[PDB]
Amino acid sequence: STSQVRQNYHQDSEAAINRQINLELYASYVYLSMSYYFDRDDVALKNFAKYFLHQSHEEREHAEKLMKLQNQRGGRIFLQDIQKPDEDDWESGLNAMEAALHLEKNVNQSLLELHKLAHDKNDPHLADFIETHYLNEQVKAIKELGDHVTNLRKMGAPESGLAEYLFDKHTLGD
Amino acid sequence: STSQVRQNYHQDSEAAINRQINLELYASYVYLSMSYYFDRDDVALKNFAKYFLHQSHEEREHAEKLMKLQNQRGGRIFLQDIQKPDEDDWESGLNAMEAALHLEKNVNQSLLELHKLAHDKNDPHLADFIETHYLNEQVKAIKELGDHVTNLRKMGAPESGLAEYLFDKHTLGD
Amino acid sequence: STSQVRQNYHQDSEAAINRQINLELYASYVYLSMSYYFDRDDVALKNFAKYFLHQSHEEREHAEKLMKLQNQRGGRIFLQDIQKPDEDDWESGLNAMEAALHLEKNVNQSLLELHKLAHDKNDPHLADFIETHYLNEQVKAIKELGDHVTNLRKMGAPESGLAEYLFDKHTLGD
Amino acid sequence: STSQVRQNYHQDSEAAINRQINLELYASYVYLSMSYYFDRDDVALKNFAKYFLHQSHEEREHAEKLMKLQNQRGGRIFLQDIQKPDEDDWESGLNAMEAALHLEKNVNQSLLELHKLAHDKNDPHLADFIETHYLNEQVKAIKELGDHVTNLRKMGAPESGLAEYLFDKHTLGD
Amino acid sequence: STSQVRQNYHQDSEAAINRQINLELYASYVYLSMSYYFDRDDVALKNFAKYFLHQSHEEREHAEKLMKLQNQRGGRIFLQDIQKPDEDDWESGLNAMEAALHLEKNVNQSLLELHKLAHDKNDPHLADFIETHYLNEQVKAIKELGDHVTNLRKMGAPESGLAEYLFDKHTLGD
Amino acid sequence: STSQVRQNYHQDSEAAINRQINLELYASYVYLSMSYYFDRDDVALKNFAKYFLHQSHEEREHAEKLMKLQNQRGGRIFLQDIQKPDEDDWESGLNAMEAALHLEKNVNQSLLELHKLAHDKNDPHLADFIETHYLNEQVKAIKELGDHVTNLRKMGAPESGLAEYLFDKHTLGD
Ligand SMILES: O=C(NO)c1cccc(C(=O)NO)c1
Ligand code: NA
Ligand code: NI
Ligand code: NI
Ligand code: NI
Ligand code: NI
Ligand code: NI
Ligand code: NI
Ligand code: NI
Ligand code: NI
Ligand code: NI
Ligand code: NI
Ligand code: NI
Repeated sequence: STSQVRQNYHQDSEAAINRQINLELYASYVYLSMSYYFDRDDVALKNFAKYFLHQSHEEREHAEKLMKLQNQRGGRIFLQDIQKPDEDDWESGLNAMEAALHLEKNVNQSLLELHKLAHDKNDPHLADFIETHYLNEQVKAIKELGDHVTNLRKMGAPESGLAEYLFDKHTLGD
Repeated sequence: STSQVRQNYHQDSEAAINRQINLELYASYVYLSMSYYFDRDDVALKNFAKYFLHQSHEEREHAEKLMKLQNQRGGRIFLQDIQKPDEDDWESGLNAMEAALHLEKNVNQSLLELHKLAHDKNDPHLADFIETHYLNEQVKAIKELGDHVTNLRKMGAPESGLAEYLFDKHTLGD
Repeated sequence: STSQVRQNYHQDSEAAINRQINLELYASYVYLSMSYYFDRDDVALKNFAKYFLHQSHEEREHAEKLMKLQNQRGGRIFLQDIQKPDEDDWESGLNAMEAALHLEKNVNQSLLELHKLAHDKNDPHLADFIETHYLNEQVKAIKELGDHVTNLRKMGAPESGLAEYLFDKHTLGD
Repeated sequence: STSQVRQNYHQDSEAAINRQINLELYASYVYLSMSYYFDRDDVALKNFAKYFLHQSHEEREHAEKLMKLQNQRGGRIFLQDIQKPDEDDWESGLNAMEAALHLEKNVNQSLLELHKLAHDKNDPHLADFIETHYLNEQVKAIKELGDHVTNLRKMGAPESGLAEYLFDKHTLGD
Repeated sequence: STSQVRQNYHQDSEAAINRQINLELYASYVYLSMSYYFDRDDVALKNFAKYFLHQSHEEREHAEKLMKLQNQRGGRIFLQDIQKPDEDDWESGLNAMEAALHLEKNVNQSLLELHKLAHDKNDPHLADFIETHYLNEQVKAIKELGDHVTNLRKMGAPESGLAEYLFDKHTLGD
Repeated sequence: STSQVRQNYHQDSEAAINRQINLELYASYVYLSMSYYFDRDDVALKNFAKYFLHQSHEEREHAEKLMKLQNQRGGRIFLQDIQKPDEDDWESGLNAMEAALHLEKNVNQSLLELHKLAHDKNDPHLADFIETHYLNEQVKAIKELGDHVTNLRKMGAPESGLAEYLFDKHTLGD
């Protein structure tokens, strides 16, 4: 039955929100995984570790914000298993940043579709929500991961252990 | 003829804005009536009274900024009578909360139609204005009014005079 | 059913307070209309606009204190339509000052009749309420508007656009 | 191979830790779900929502500290799917508290087994890690949940909606 | 080649940002020119000069944020000559204000066309970027220049040198 | 005809100043281009980017000071097109530094000629202006650009991607 607050909220929108929530939780799990990889005693890049833990916590916020949205519009929250990440070993700082970059473009793609749907269903409140809270966040995150990938490459990563050490100190360590 | 500032601002949009101003002033008036209803010596719920007086002054502000937008775009303000509310006696705390929820959804619907007009006339400025200053304010009012209605019901209102009293104290009073 | 608080409160008085409520709300509306007339890109006198918006919120307070009075004596508030103002275009700073003067003398005339009624019904609390919160406010307001009208006339308004500009800057702007 | 730091760390412990990590993430997920149940417009108990959201974030911390422990001892983290919680709809404040109480005792169960493993493998660093950061935390949580359940039942929950409202305000609302 | 960050960014959009970049710099150049026209000893209106120098620096910021956008989305900046302004002598305060109004309406028109392109290529990030940072800024700037034009005209500009002097003091000089 | 302030100010000097204004605007433009080159996701050297953006805003100040000197002496400002820079793509940190040095030596050459023109025309006011505000600024910039080029070379640039990264961090990052 229909929530007392529901208005102009398409059940397709509601289902897409539930999928986005699962995708943000998944992204935060991937970042959690990347963070404790660089915490390993045989990798030991503390700033990669805390860079990725920070992203892990932001993705958890992203998801909670979609959960609040769902309830605000009178949709109903249906959670699904959070799939484990594709890797347990992320190989290098470089490779981790690249996998993060790919992850973010896939999150961005699902959000752009969410936005298209909201536009298509004449749900301007939801479109504006995706614009305000998610779209520029992806663009900034993707632009930053590219910069990082670019620098690690020009420095000689992953072959230069020096390059990853120094990028950990001078870029990811403030 | 036309204002020196007018640009990409359709006369249909100008008319809808004059319509929305009136509806916002109307909403203010309803909330004013509600507020002083709970100020009656035979109703005597100060925090209900305070809550709707606050929404009354908010709606007045909603109206004033639509008047500002009107002049900004070079449209022209035509005011209309402000219609008296549907009731002089709002019956109870629960009933007033329910009428308020109904009122906001009707205002929300008016705003969503205004937004699709702005997008049909390819007026991205007007569309963003509505997104930015109205759409999420309506979603929040509607979700809050929903929450209040739910709690007042679960508590035993409107039959239970104890329920409305305790809601007035513990939810609407800080 | 007579209110448990009602005492020495005549229904003529009760009815006349409801009329005065409506009249203050009307005065508020007129002032609102004048304010955004001067916000127009082709009128553009910011301190005229500010001045009348201030008067508008004052009149709203005037109306709210009368609704409070009604409930304090155990009368019952009945709201009526709020008529739109007489003009959509107010022509000039001078002309709006003069309509304000005339509006304020009309509200004063109604308040003097309200007070006459309270005294004829031996209602000294009501007469003192009107004396304390309304009569000198009107006299001050009428005196200020006449001062403003007088200076605008001597400066050459409304034919001198220079005059209305300089008045807006030096008298209505701090 | 074998990590340069590994010392007295049995592969059964390492694998028991990996399973605990998953169980803490699971517990986090359950609490997240409970939290936004109470945020629904038709449930609308915001301090229940606040309380479970805070437990959710605490369990994510339990999980991260185990991931740290694993790396400290030279184990290797292997994450698994995080299973979706057993309900989408938690029925009431009282039922949520009872479910949470059941969840915490099960987590307590797995930790005391984790701990008896550590004593048996003569891993005293691991046993005190469990003693110090988990065992008393679980006892406090189980006791607090017991107290809440006890109080909700005496107040008349889950049938008395008044009871859950007042418990939300006077216990969970600080 | 395609940038590693590019996603949902159409080459027409990329091309149109490059044009908008050039147009803002052009606008900044026009304002620079207007500003030092009022610095001339035979014009000598220092608040006119400060007013246009300020808009000049704002327009340069408009251009720089567009260059930032281009790189954020993976586009490539291509700069073009900056055309000199249409006049070397701007004639009067009023005439400069009117040229500024027409300039800002042209930049607005190009910005609306940029936004419609973003909408048509389903590029919600770019459209939101234009909504957020440019469209209301244009509307405010157009509205203000219109106000200034109106006040200069009512005061007797540009024949009244007294008028432009008094307007420079009381409106543009804080 | 002649400005009422003009004195000992040769028409050739007035024209040379108009030329120098353009060249300063040109220098500004080159540095702006360089700046956002290093802001590209595939270049990604923020301190290079910030460094040239700073020089860009300084050149703009250099230009405006000359526009002010022009009016101070009763000459008349004539703006010309600002020519786009010679490159859209500046290749590397070392190459941009070398271009910048070349640009500055060319600007210095223009200024030294402007100075000798001033001394040939017996304009001690113009000659001291160039001395006081440009000549040593040019020498300091040329010396500093020289120092940067030397270090990037000794470090292994532009081959070494590590070189430019470490320089960006330790020299241009304070
Ligand atoms: O310490 C123990 N319980 O407290 C314990 C448990 C299992 C085995 C052994 C053992 O091998 N003793 O020799 C000891
Ligand atoms: Na928007
Ligand atoms: Ni995200
Ligand atoms: Ni409203
Ligand atoms: Ni209480
Ligand atoms: Ni009044
Ligand atoms: Ni008498
Ligand atoms: Ni735990
Ligand atoms: Ni033992
Ligand atoms: Ni601009
Ligand atoms: Ni569309
Ligand atoms: Ni220079
Ligand atoms: Ni270093």
